Amino acid sequence: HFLCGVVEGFYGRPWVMEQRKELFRRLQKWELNTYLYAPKDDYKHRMFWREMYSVEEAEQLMTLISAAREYEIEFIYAISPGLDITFSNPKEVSTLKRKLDQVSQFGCRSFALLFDDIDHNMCAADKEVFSSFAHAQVSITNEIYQYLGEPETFLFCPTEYCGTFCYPNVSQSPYLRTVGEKLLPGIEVLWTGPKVVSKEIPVESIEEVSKIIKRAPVIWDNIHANDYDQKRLFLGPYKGRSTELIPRLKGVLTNPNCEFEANYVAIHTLATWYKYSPQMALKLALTEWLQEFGSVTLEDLQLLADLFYLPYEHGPKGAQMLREFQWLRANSSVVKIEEWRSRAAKFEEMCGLVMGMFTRLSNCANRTILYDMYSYVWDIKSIMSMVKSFVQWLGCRSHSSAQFLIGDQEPWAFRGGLAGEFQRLL
Amino acid sequence: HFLCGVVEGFYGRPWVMEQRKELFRRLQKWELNTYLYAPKDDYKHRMFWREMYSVEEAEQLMTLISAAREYEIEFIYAISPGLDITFSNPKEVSTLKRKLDQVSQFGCRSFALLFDDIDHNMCAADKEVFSSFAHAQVSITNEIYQYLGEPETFLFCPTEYCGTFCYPNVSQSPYLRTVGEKLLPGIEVLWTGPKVVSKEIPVESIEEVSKIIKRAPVIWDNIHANDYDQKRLFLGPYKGRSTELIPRLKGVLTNPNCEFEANYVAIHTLATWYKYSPQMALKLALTEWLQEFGVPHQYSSVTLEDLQLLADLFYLPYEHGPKGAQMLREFQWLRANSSVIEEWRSRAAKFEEMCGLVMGMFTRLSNCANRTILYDMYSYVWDIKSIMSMVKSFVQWLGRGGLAGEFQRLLPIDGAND
Ligand SMILES: CCNC1=N[C@@H]2[C@@H](O)[C@H](O)[C@@H](CO)O[C@@H]2S1
Ligand SMILES: CCNC1=N[C@@H]2[C@@H](O)[C@H](O)[C@@H](CO)O[C@@H]2S1
Repeated sequence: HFLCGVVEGFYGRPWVMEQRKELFRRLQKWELNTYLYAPKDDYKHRMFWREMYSVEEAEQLMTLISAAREYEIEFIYAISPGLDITFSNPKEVSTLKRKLDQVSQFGCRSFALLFDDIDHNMCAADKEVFSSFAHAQVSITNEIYQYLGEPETFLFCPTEYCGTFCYPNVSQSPYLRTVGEKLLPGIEVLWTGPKVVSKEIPVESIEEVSKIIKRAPVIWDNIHANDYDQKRLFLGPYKGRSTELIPRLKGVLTNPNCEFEANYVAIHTLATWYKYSPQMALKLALTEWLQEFGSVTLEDLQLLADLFYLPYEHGPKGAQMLREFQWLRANSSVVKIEEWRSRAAKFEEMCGLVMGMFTRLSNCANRTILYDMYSYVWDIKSIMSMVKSFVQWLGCRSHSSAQFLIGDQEPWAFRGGLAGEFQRLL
Repeated sequence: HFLCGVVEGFYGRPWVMEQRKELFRRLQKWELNTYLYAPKDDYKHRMFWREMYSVEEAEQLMTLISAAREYEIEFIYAISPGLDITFSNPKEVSTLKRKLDQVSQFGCRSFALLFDDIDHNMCAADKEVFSSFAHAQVSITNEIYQYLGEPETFLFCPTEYCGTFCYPNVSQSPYLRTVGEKLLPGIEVLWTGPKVVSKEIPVESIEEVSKIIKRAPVIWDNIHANDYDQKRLFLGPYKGRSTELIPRLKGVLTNPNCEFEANYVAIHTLATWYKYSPQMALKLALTEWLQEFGVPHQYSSVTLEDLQLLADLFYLPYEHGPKGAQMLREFQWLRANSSVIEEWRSRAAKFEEMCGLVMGMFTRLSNCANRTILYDMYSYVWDIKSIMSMVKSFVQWLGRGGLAGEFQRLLPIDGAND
């Protein structure tokens, strides 16, 4: 079968169990089938990967694995040992089996070893036994694979997991060639595309990588991931991957926004795409999303998705406001002048729709959804309001010489903190 | 007695019940005495203030007020009806009493009516009855006060709640004079200082406002609030308020970061101030904070310097800590003098080793046992780490923000306070 669902694989606060049960429910309702457990900062998954689960942790984990079974969602337990594992020490290897055996006894049948986001060097001891980094990982991955009875689904995440991370390139990487040559045929290989966050995933790039890993890979997709930028959130549709990829791929697991409720559209459009027009998929997702709010209108949600769209694209309504603002600023010296004021008034009315969107979200019944998104919505509301004020100030300069900011300011007029001060020097 | 503690009075996701019980414990350990319940987006507190609590909610609220009693913390229930209340409609007024009675029967003896962050205009119906906005609030506040037997603590928050919000000024505000003249003497008045986020709260400004409201005010302090800017966090010490304020004030309730665990320093130093040097207070607070950054128990870490650095990168609304200002000055100097000789490269190396200390803080925080603490602060720390690593690479080279950011960089006031 083709694996399609969600990987919880992002940095930061992981989802809690009640949220994960809700995700299985949603995956089944939308006819997806797979969940990959890999939250980088759930401490026993990576930083303290050798440590057994406590009695209470084990009870939560089995209750969670049962919910996946109950909802016919395949539960894939990952582990990330690569920060400090000594690959050539056999108790290290046994500690890894012991760890996986424990989760086996919770009911888990599908597993993954992750070697992403780690140094490319080995310790001294390991360099004598293995001839390269690729040798050390597939050695232990094969040994683990077979040790657990050669299971239904086993995933392997390479260190060179996207186009740009391949040295020197994809076709000639001695790491990936070793992976394809020596990783056992029943083990799957994870791939994020040409980039960590791929704008597109062309099929020629998937033929290229497939040839050297001797397998169609499973896509770990970071199109909707937002752990790398506090200010960002991605409510746009799944986009940039042709449906012609489906037969050339072993699966697609989306790594979405850290805020659980913000991923309704991210997962809905992946579902629709698994059976394609991005705009039409978005309309279906936003329409269905609307009534989990009740007040908020569809037009409000259209605007909200367009302000928080995709990593390389704003939505149409967001791009327009930005163009109008750039045109207004550039042409502001003239304050024909009747066109400037006509488009300034229209621009201010669009800012009002961002204000009113925020107001109605703030009154909605689903407080869970509101809390996941509150900071993002207040962020864009307050910047739009200062932008509206700036346009009004530009229009008033034919009858005033006052500075835009007069006098002493509250701290929010100057945005970003110390991080912001560093960025502006770049 | 003089009230000193915390108001949970910020916008966005409010604290949950297990977090608030933990807050009472800390307030008691540090000899503070008061908690004011006022989360702006707890829907039954403001947006849907008329609605009664369900039985599941009533059981959580009753369990929570019991903890406040158990921990000798006075529990003050606030409610914010001012967005859409019709003051002259007695059905509105009965619903307000019916709401407070319900919470009274949960064990609550102290209450507050908040009229902050609302329009200054009234509906047509109410302009018939009341001669001004201030009259309508004082009328219903007085009515609520007496209806519940004139309780020990009752607080009233004006709409003109800070110097700059007073029209035209503090001493001549028609709104505040009606409040001082007509609000019953046993009701307390909330005030945030000259500004919403006051850098200082001078003594003369408290004299000025006290004269016109006829009573010493309770300071609602937003020095550590961080709901107004996604990117900001304030781990610095309580600062800018002389202890000479204490005899002139009815109390001090601090409105701190939304991130529960980030307010150790904010509340620890308020406690220290209540019994003063901001830097000595910070050292005591960070020292004690260090002992809840454990290492997980292993069966098969954060230093004090790490925490000093973290607080100095996320310090106070109007000043960065010393170590952050230092790195920021050095970086500007390196960029400015980059047109180039051994001085440059000598200070560039020292700058990237300071960058290394940011990374090393983040790495050790990541390994700490208290995952609650890490999660509350992760995106702030993730952010500064990855930007410093890009700054470090940029310094070597010489040898984002979303749609909001794109709009921000087009404004001329971008970086204007740098
Ligand atoms: C399958 C490749 N492994 C990867 N580990 C990181 C993830 O944990 C992040 O969530 C993602 C986006 O910020 O960037 C990479 S991708
Ligand atoms: C007692 C004055 N009322 C106020 N309501 C707002 C608070 O809810 C915010 O959290 C604070 C920081 O943004 O600024 C004002 S202060």
